[PDB]
Amino acid sequence: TSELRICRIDKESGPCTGGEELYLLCDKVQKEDISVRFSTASWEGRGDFSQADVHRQFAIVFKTPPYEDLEISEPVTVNVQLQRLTDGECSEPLPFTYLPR
Amino acid sequence: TSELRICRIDKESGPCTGGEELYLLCDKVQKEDISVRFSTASWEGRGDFSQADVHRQFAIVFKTPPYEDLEISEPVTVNVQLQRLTDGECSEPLPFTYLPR
Repeated sequence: TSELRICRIDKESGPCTGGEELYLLCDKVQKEDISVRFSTASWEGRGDFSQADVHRQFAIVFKTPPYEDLEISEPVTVNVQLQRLTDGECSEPLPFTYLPR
Repeated sequence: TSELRICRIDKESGPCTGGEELYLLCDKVQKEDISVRFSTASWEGRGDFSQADVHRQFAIVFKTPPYEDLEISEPVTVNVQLQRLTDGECSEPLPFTYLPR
């Protein structure tokens, strides 16, 4: 009920030793009333996090634009950043590298 | 200004041919006033997405609990899901596999 839904998890595997920090996207949840359950029919484990570790982030889904040179033989890491249409204000850049076919 | 900030991008590389669907987490943005800029000092490209492709997701950061058996020799993909403390209501499970040291 109240629809608990996990949209995604950054990783899909990790050391069985645990302790690996991850993050998951999901629908609305009560930070003062929510936990992450790792489990099997016979075992159960809980992800470790505080209320502060629960954020209300915005997310954008989009397809990457093709690169100017499709014949690059070397990886080319360019910049990616948010830009406001109205004033052309940008955010700090983040990297993303293009690979050759 | 108005602090445009990209928190993360699911991938950090992809084909130079583009067209690869990705997603980025970021602070508040005006879906009717925002764009993604791919660039270099001499080139500029724009991520393709509609207003609908802009979501207001919640995200949880946490460390994975260690697995019951640290001596597993085979990968063990268990279940991960949200669980409400109060009523123990769970969300659909999503997989995550543990690997051996």
